Amino acid sequence: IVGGYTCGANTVPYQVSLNSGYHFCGGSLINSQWVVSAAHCYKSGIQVRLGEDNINVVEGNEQFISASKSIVHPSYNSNTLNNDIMLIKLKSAASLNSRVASISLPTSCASAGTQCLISGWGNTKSSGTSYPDVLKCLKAPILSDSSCKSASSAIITSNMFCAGYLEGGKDSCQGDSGGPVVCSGKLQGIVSWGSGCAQKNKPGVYTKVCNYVSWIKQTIASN
Ligand SMILES: [Ca+2]
Repeated sequence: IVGGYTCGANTVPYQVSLNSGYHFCGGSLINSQWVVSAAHCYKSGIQVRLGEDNINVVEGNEQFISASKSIVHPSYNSNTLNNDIMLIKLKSAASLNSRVASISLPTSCASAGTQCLISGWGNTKSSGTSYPDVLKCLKAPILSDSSCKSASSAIITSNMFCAGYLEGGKDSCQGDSGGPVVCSGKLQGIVSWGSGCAQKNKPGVYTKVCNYVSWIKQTIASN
């Protein structure tokens, strides 16, 4: 997260860290046994880390659970990142408490102007590299599609939405991928991609979760 703030230990209880020997992506707990993340975050042998704040210090509220099954969206396109969403089932149910809670799926899509909360342990520099050990937060509004499309050299589909700032300085970044974008108490997006980080004329692009609720519910009910 670039231009954000320190969230506060466990203030984003649904936020998870995907670990394969180190943190590589974020995710969201949607129920005691399932996590939603980005398909481009797929990796073999994933361990999900819950109740985390500082990812390099055992603080006392963590739960480390290995994935039993990973399900990348059937139509994921690695060249355009269309349908960049993936489901991960945990080997055992997470223990839900005040520091580990699930986030609700949307009943309808959110509109431009709506403020959302984006979080992650990604790079905090638009230029250079600096990875935080504690969770960073950023409040950002959903923008009209044209806001991202105007200066984009890549395809932006109806399965993606634009969020962030046009004058740069604030944005999600590498390492934040797969993380949540929560608006009005609902998981509306997944950190997917962008052109650099916090660059002018180029806000972030996120997977539009509201388009995948049916697939998510059917898959969870059948696995
Ligand atoms: Ca920790």
